[PDB]
Order: sequence, then C-alpha cells, then structure tokens
Amino acid sequence: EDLDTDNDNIPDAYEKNGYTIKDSIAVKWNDSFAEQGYKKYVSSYLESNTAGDPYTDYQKASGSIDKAIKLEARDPLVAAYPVVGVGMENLIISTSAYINANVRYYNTGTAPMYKVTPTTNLVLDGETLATIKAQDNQIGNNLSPNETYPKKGLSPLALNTMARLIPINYDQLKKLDSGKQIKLETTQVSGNYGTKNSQGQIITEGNSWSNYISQIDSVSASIILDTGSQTFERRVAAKEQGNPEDKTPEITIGEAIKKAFSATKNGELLYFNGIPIDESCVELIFDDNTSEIIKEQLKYLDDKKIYNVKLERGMNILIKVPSYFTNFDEYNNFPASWSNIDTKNQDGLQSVANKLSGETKIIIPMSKLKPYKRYVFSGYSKDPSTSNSITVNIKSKEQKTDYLVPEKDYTKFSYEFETTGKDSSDIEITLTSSGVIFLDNLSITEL
Amino acid sequence: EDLDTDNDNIPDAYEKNGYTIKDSIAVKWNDSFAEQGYKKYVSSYLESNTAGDPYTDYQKASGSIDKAIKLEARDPLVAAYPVVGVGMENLIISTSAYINANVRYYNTGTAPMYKVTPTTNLVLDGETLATIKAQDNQIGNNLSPNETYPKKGLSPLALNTMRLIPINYDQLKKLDSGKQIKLETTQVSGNYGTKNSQGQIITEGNSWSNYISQIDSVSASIILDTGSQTFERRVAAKEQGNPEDKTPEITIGEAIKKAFSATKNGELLYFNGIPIDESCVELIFDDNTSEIIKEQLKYLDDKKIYNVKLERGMNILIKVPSYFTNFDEYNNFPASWSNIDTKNQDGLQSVANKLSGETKIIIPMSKLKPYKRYVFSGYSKDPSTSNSITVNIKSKEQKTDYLVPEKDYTKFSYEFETTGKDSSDIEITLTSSGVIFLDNLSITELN
Amino acid sequence: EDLDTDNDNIPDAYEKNGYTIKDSIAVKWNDSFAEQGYKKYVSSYLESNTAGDPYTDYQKASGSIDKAIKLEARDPLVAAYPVVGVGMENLIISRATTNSKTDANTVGVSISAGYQNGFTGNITTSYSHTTDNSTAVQDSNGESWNTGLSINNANVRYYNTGTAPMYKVTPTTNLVLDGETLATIKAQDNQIGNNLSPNETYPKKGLSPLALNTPINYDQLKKLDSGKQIKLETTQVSGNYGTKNSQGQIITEGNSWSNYISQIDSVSASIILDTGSQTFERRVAAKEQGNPEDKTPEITIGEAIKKAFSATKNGELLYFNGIPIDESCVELIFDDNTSEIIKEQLKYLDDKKIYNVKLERGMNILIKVPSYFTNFDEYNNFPASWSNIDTKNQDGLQSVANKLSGETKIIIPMSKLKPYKRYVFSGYSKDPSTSNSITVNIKSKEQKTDYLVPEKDYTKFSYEFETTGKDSSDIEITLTSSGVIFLDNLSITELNSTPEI
Ligand SMILES: [Ca+2]
Ligand SMILES: [Ca+2]
Ligand SMILES: [Ca+2]
Ligand SMILES: [Ca+2]
Ligand SMILES: [Ca+2]
Ligand SMILES: [Ca+2]
Ligand SMILES: [Ca+2]
Ligand SMILES: [Ca+2]
Ligand SMILES: [Ca+2]
Repeated sequence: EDLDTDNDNIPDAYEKNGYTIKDSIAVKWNDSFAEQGYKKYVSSYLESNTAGDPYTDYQKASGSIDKAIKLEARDPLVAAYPVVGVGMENLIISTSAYINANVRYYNTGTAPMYKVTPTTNLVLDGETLATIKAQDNQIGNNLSPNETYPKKGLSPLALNTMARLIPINYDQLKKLDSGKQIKLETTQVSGNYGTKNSQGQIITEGNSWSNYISQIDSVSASIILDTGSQTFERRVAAKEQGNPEDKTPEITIGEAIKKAFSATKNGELLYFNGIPIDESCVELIFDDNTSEIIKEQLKYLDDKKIYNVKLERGMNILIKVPSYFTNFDEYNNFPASWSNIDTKNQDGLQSVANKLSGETKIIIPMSKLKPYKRYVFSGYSKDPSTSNSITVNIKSKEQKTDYLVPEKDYTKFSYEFETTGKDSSDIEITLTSSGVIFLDNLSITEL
Repeated sequence: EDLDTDNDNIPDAYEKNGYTIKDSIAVKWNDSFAEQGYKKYVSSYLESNTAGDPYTDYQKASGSIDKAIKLEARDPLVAAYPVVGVGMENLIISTSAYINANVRYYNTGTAPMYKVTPTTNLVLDGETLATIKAQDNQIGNNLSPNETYPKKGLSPLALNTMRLIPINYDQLKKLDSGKQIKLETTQVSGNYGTKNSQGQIITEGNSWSNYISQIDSVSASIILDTGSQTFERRVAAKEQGNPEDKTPEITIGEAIKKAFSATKNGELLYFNGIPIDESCVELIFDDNTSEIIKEQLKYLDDKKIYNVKLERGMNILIKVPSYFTNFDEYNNFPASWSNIDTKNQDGLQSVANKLSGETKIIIPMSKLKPYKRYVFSGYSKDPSTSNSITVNIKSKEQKTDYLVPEKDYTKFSYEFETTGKDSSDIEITLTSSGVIFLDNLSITELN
Repeated sequence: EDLDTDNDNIPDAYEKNGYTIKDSIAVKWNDSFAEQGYKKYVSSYLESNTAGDPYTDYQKASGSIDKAIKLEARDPLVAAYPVVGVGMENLIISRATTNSKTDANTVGVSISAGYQNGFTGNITTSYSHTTDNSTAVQDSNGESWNTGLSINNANVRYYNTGTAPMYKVTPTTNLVLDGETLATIKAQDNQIGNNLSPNETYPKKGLSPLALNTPINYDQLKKLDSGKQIKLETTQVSGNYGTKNSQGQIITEGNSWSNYISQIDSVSASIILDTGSQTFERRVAAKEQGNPEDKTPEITIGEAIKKAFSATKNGELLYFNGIPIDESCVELIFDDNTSEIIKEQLKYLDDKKIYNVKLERGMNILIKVPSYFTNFDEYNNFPASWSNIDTKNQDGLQSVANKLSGETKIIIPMSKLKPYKRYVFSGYSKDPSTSNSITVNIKSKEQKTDYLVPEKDYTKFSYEFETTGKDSSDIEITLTSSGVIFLDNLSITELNSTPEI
C-alpha cells in the first residue's frame, strides 16, 4: 500500500517491515538483496526523523546528506552525531604569570562539525580559574569524524587569550607548585551542520548542532567502543515503554552494535576491523541502571547472553577491547607465553579449549604494561564434575589472594588488581588448580 | 458534530468530553483504551493554547513537539515551563579584593531551555553589591529538565565578569564579622525550539520571556521536593467569574497525578515508589490557598484535601517526609520503636498501632542535621475519648502540651528547632493514659 | 444589522446599542444575559481601536490577547496600558527609606471647614500620576547625615500599576537631589526587566532590590539634614508589548509601547485609585466634544470607575474588594479644569452627585480611600467604639445615622497611625431643626477646636489634623452637641506627609 502517515516518502507498510532504496525509490525488502550488498532498513512510520537528528529517514537511507557523514549514520535508527572534545598537548606557564596551552580538537562522532568553537574550563582541583571560549582565531572551519584540528602532522594551535588570564594570586599557585597540575575540561561545544537548499548549494549558517543535542540524547541510547588507540561514540534510537504510539523498532544489543559500528558478521562472530567484538571476546562496563535492567531482562532468558537483551532508551554501554587476549586458537600477544598448555580438546567455546597441565604460572614484566593504573584478569571457568578447587594469588602493591569454586557451565570470572608506582617491580600472577580444568578466552585489559 | 471553533485539529465535541490520539488523529476516548496504554485528554475548546505555553493542544497531546520535553507535560493542562536557577558551590575571594564565584545552573521544569542567560545578584546583608548577567563565556547552550550546566561530573564554571569591584574594607570586615554572601537570580533569558517551514528546529527568535507572564497568569503552582530532588509544575485553571472560559475543572489530587505522571494504586499515589497520598505527605500552603481550601471544605463532607477543586492562583508545596512509618512495611526512624502493636483490623490503611500506655522513643542526632527545623505528625484516634495525650519535647527549647483525641483519625503537627552539631541528643517521649490508636507517625524536615 | 464599517468583526448596530461575545462570536446583548455572568460592551462603530491601545475592540471583547492583561482592560473602552515607575529603597553616598505613590498629588491640597452646593471633592494644582514618586526616610533619629563621615549607587525596584504587562523595561531616571539634577542615568543592560506584570515588581517581592552603579555636595546634604527628603522620578520608560504571529507564536520585538503613549493619553481620561497601600491608574476612552463624527460612547464618572476598576455593584453603591468606593465614602481629588467642569455641570443636575456627571476627555481623577471609615450600617473598621452610639433611626445617609445628643468620643492609638502624616477628618452633619450648634475638639501636637452650624439637609464637613512621633500622645476626637444632631459617613483619610526639622 502507498499509505504515508508522516509524509517522508516511504509507505508505512515498508517502514513497519523491511525496506531498501533502489534508484532513489524505496522498495520492499527481499531476502535475496543481501548478496548484492543492499541493507535492510527499518524505522518508525509515525516519525519523519526517527533518530532525532536533522536528516530525515529518506535522507539517511538514500544517502542524500553530506558525504562526510559516516555510513553508520545511513541507518535510520543510528543518529548522525558529532562528539567533539578539546585535547591537550602542552601546558606552558609563563612567569606576573601567564598561561599558554597547545590544544587540539578531536571528533569521535558520526557527522562532521563545521565552525567548531568549544567552551572549556581551567581547573586544577575543585576550583575553576576561568572559563574561556574560542573567540575568533581558534575556530575549526572543518572537523570530519575521526579527524583532528589542526590535522595530523600539524602543530597544535595556541590558546592564550581571555583582559588576559593569569593565576589568581600568590596564595593559590602553591597548590600547583606542591605537585599538582591544571586540567582542561570541555563544558560544551558549538558548531553547525550542513544542508542542501533549493539552489543545490550547501549552507551551514542558520544551522546549529545545539538544537538537536537534547532531542538525540533523550531519544537514543549511548554506546561507546574502545580499541586501545581510538574510541568511538554512537547513539542508537529506542522506543518508550508505556507509550503505545511510539513505533520505534526494538533491537537487541548485538544488532544495535552491528548497526552502530558497521561490524561485519561472519555467521556468528562479529569483527569490527579484524578485531572480534563478540560478548566473550571483549568486556562490557555498565552503570548501575543499565546493569540492573540487563540482569532483570536476562533472568527471563535461557540463552543468558548479553547481546540478546533488547535495547532500551537511556542505556549506557562501554566496550573495551582486551589488549592481552589469547584463545589458544589463532592469537596470543602475551610477552611471556603461557606455560603448561595443551591444545587437544573438543569442548571449547568456539573451536578448542585448554587442557590444563596441573599448575600454570607466568611472569609478565612492566615493559609492556602501563603503570599507575589498574588492570583486570578475566577468563572462562567450568567443571563438569566440580571435583577441583581453583585459587589465585597475585603479587602487587597489596598481597592479593582469592579462591573460587568453578561452576558446571561456562562462567566468566572477573578479578581486579591495581599496579601502582611507575618503577614497580616485576608483577607476579599465579593461578592454582587442584587438577585438570578446561579453560578458554584468557584476557588482560587495561582500564 | 465535527465543529472546530479553536481550529487546532481537535473537534470541540471531543475536547468537551474525553479524547485521545491514535495515528496522529484525535479520536473519541473509549473506556476500554486504558488497559492498552492510552490516556484521556481534556482541553478548552475556545483556546488553541489551553495552558499558555507556545505549543498547542494537538501538538502537546499528539507528542509533536521537542523530544526533550517530558511526557509529564504532554497533557494539554500541564504547561511546558522551564524553571531554572543558579546555585553557588564555593567562593573565590582574593586580593582591594576581587570577587570570583563558581556556579552551576539547575533546571526543575518540564521543558528544555536553550541558550540560558541568567541574571543574578550579589547580596551580603540587604545591601546589594552588583547585578551580573552571563555575557559570553558562561551561557549554557543546552539545559534539559532535571539536568545541570555543566553536566554532573564536570567542574562548575567561574563567574568573574562585570571585574567584580567591592570596596577595600567594608565588605571584607562585614564578611569577617560572621556573615556570608548570597547569589539569588532575578530573571533568565532562554529559547525554545519549534520546527520551521522546512522541518529544521530553530531556537533563534523563540523566547521564553513572551510566555512567562501568560503561563504564570493562566495557571496554578504545584511543587514537589523529595529531599534529594525538587520539581516545579504549573497546571491550567479556569477563571471564576468569566463564563466564556472553558478550561476543564479538575481536583487537586488529579492535578498532582497529571502534573507529575504518578501512578495511582487505587487510592495510593506513587511517584517512583515514594508515596504521594495526602496522609503520607505534608502539604504546605500559603495564605490565600489556606482560606480557599478551608472555605471549600466547610461545604463538603469528604474532608479530603485532594477532593478540592483546583482554581487559579493557588500555591501548593508537597514536602515528602524523611522519617515516616506506617506499621506495614515502612520504617526509617533512627532508633527502634517501643510498645508496638501490629495486630489490628481497623487501621487507617491496613492496621493501626494499638499503643497501650506510653512509648519510649529516642532520636540519635547523628542521623539528624543541625540548624534546621522539624515537625512530627501522625493520625490520632480514640473512640473512648477518655485517654490523655501529652508529649514532651527535648530540644533547644523545652515545651510540653496536651492533645485532645477524637473519634476518627486527625492530623497533629507541633514545631521544634534543633541547633548546634556539637550538642546533646534529642528525645521525645509519647505518653498516653491507656489503650490508644495511632497511625502514620512521621517526621518531616522544614526550613 | 449586517454592516461592518470599521471592519473589526463587529456589526455597526450591535456596537452602537450593545454586544457581547459568545463562543468567539459577537451576539446582540439582551437583559437575560446578565445572570449568566456576561457583560455589556459598547464601543465606537467608526474606529477599530476605540481605546487607543494596540488591540482592537474584538480582540479586547473576546479576550484573544495575553492572559496577563487584566479583565478590566478587555472592556473596549478601557485601555491596556503600562504605568511603570521606579522606587528607591537604599542610596549610597546608608539606611533604609520608604516611598509613597500618591504623594505629590496630596501635598498641594487645602481643606476648608465646609463645602459648597453639591460639590464634594477637593482641588489640587499639581496632579502628578502614580509614576512620580517621593521618598520618606524612617530609620533617621533626627541627627545629621554628617555623623560618621562629615563630607565637606542605589537600590531600586520597578513597579507596574497599569492593566498590561510590559516586556523589556528600560526606564530613564533623574538624580534630581531636590531641585538640582546631576545625571539622567539609564538602565543599560543589567537593569532591564524581561517582563513586569501588572501589580508586580522587578525584582519580584522577596528578592533583593536591583542596584544601578553604571559627587554629592554639602548643599543637598544639609538639605537632607534640614528635613528635605530625596526624590526619584522617571522621565520615560521604554518597553514592548506582545502580539501573535503568522505561525501562531507571541512576538514582543519591534512592538514598542512608545508608539501608543501619545495616542492613548490624548483620547482618554485618567482615573487613579489609592487604597492606602495598593495604587492603580486607568485610562478610559472619552469623546471629543467638537467632532460630530466621533462615536465614542458617553459614560458617567460612576460608570467609568465601575468599568475601569471592575468594582461590584452591590445594590447601588460601588464596592472594590469589599471596600466601599462610593463618592460618599471616599474623598475625590480633581485638578482645576476638572473642578470647573464638574462645578458647571452640577448646576444642570437635580441629583447633585459627582458620579452622575458625564465623562469628558482630559479629566483627572484621584480617589483617596479613607483609612478608617464607619457608616453605622454594616461597615466599621475603626479600631475602637464611638461613645454614645445611636442606631434606632431610618434617617441616615444610607441606612441609619447617629443621634448626636451630647458628645461622642473615639480613641485612636498613635501606634496604629503613622507619624509625620497629615490627615483629614471628614463626615456628614445635618439638623432638621436648624437650631443647634456643633463644635469639635482634637488633641495633637497642636490643639485646635472648631465649630460648625448644621443645615436642614445632609452636608459634608472636613477638618484637618496632623500627627507626629512614632510613639507619643494618642488622638482624641470629640463631637460636642447641644440638641439632636444626625451624623453619618464619618471617616479619616491619609493625606501627604508633613516634614520635620
Ligand atoms: Ca512513512
Ligand atoms: Ca519514518
Ligand atoms: Ca576455543
Ligand atoms: Ca478544538
Ligand atoms: Ca483547544
Ligand atoms: Ca498503620
Ligand atoms: Ca464594527
Ligand atoms: Ca469599533
Ligand atoms: Ca449610614
């Protein structure tokens, strides 16, 4: 049928079910279009802007928007959102005294921000020295996603204007002189987005990103990915709970992540850029509310997988890709290889498990370990007969020794430890088992 | 009967009776729609903006406005009104001496306020020092309801702009004498968002200052502070003398339920699990509302505040008690009760405390705060009318008075003040002649 | 019947006889519409804006304007008009002050022992509207200002007394300093009120007063020492008004009030009501006598007051929130021209009542409500009871008079009155026998005894007494009589403030 309730050039029956854009004309989705590279889009048939961003569903599905906007935004349920933040490369104090800073702006969002002019705070501990806004010659004309200003290979811009900024008086900078440093925090940021007008030109003057930030933040759910070197932040739309007139489609965490980060699915495993981002491969950090709702929804589910929980608005997720990951199959980046390891099993998580040869103990130096920050040891444990006891002892700033009773099924344990001190000694980690235990997916991740 | 006198896409026959929004079309409300998740809306059929806010009846009912506006304000009677203030967190005084203050804007309304420009005052004791309006570097681009600027987790911004110029001696001597400084806002300048001719949200020529007087004048004020948070609401009310004013008439309890989106448990009203019912909360009225409620209760047999018609100009403050027990599942007093009686079948809600004799209860002040007043309230009933109810108060001032029991439950409230953290404990002893009935004994914080 | 000449969506016949709005359409007025609560509107059929205000007759009658504009402004004859002034609370060169709205209007009033044929009100040569303000310091103990400094910034708060809110208040004030102006300071950027509804202030009550900061010689210093009080008055105020938009929104940009002030003030007649604390000022449209094509309806002074102040017609006496504001229960103040007009029009009137005089363009009215007023019928706000009160009669001015046979005395504590304030003690006297005599005696800082001869019918007398000191001797009023005298409508009203050394 050709019924169009919201007048956005897609019929309602096509929005309720799948649809796709062919020759700039929305067509009903057929299962055979996946071979050609087409994608199945779904959206809300009562809304012209399903994700809250300035570009409608037909402008996002058909790619009729700015070409710098990433393809992850082309999904009508993923918002085109620029997440920008002022970095810091140098802090120059000029003595009475004067403050000079070399700042560089970053963008980890999905759409470019034009005329970037952030507002920043100069804080050292609690108190704020001054709030400074980039006035005229510290404004980024262009800032594409996953790009910086000034661009890579260019020196950071100076930031020294306000009369002028100096340390307050002689009775406060002693705090800095006693071994404390000033920090830079971005309270907000102002920019404009690009639209095509009647003449076909692109105008970014009357536009403003500060108009759609509240709407996008209140409609969608935040998801953040970390890959050690780079981080990405995305917003995925979700429907209200007690609202019958909210037609936003419901998706679980798995396909939400796949849509937000355009991860390619090789049947079951999910690779972002060659780095697996499956539930077991990585670790997820939640706040209180999201953890509570995920657990409550999960205790009804027999599958007991996080990636199978329906995504709801107001849910914050953080994904940290492990740095020291080994699955005894195809990768092991530990500087010191594991001892007493056998690769002859058939009950592994994906291909094969680890046949423990009694006691395994490895020593990892601090050459490849960042100091002064805690790390987490994570892995999978199970016992078909539960006839053995597993205890762990870790040599660190404090003597850490704990015991655990493995369950009959695949259970993922998480034990934390902090490596304080820059010039700390060689950290010793020990795991003790009564007998032979089949384990898999040992991971060490920086926090 | 498809007349539309006000021309706001809702037929007046649907506004006089109930109506609801289905597929962006207003339809006649049916009694069987409640279980599906819908709501019944009523509005004036002679105004297109019943509550005085910039959004019409159809836009508010159908949810076709900014998506950061709480559903709490999607009813045509609850005005979308951003209530914003400024609070200080610390003082930066340094040396003549110059004044620097760190502040953080707060929002308690039901609408987001773009480009917040507060105007504040510097007052120590009557004598106003200066009036400061946020000029350029301390203007909040976005301020969603129940949020701050800067957001939680960011250091406050510093207000040091015209720079502040107190006199060298007088203010410093006055402050050193044992005085403090006050930062109270008088007005505020902000915008609101409407989708323009081509669907782009614009907040440039849309001011909240054109609607403040109208919203204040066509409505009544209701406040709820839970101790941890505070909420500000305005609900439209009809003019008395005017026969051409068709605003629907609602009771106080229904007004509260509309204005805070509380869920009704048959008769009990819950905000987020915290009770709202008149017996479980303390209502603080001003003078005009007190006389209005008393006079209109003199004409009614129900003798319930929540069954009183709500009309223009009334101010209501609902102060959620901190220490409150109902002898069923609620107990938050600092010390354990004494001489309890949980066996009852004719209690106020489920059971009542059949206290025989007296009750020895103490209040450890460690769980109490100094320099603030308190009240203790409850329900007293004695069919025999032969027992004497007296209370002794141990505080900064000693007071003891008698009470007159009645056939039915009646609320009683006596004021007392506790000052000085380095002081002794506070004890109040409940004494009665014999078997007495008491329920919903509670203690509530006041100014 | 169906003709609309001025094109304001109201037919000529309805607008000439009388109309009312039902379901957002104008219908012919019928006397059966009264008990439902409706009101009878009548306006000019040649002008779409009869009152001079920005809103048309239909927009006023149907109430399709801001819901902050008073209901007494939705009458097509009463203008929606902001009267905004600035008052001074504290001044920096040291202690609090106090101000009065209707103060300059009452300084130049002379009250005689008796009145004339029919005429009741008083005459003032200086009729300054409620915007012009003078202060009155209180914390001063009589010592010189030089105590502490000996020399050889201020706190203010705008107020509105009109019938419409005014957005973006930018008032202009003079530092007059009692005769010698220094600077005409203006509210630049920090001292503009975003909005200021009627009967409200900026900053609103309960908030600290606004301060303007962005030079005093010994002349005005010794003047303040000698007894002079500082004055603050506003030359002009710049603001905006609210109207709808093509999109249905409210806009207040480009809509100035300064484009309608000269038009409104040249069409209307100003009326002021002061109830001791709350002060009001209304402009009511009036007809030009010369023009034969001027169709503004003619209303009397009583009708004008009832329409402007939305008083309640309980029987035949005007009531304002329960306070009788009838011409026999207050003291009306006129200027010279209005006094002449009223005096010449009273000669052609048999009733000889002020409130039955046709309203004429250019009139100035000031209604001063007595502080304590009793009529021996239902109203008595006097703090005490008059000695020898008689009420067994039907020959009062409204219901019953007082059979004054002997003497009647009242006690008035000084605390319940205000210090350094001039007062007027007035009432009605009559003796049908026309043979007895009446003498009155007061005790104050100066003791004055006055005598009068009653006439056959009711006539109004008035005597002047003053008060001094916050805590001092009280006030005693004695009405000595020889025979039988009828007294009614006795009251005392609060006039201007006398100065002190
Ligand atoms: Ca559609
Ligand atoms: Ca859509
Ligand atoms: Ca495996
Ligand atoms: Ca309608
Ligand atoms: Ca309506
Ligand atoms: Ca109970
Ligand atoms: Ca007409
Ligand atoms: Ca007309
Ligand atoms: Ca009388």
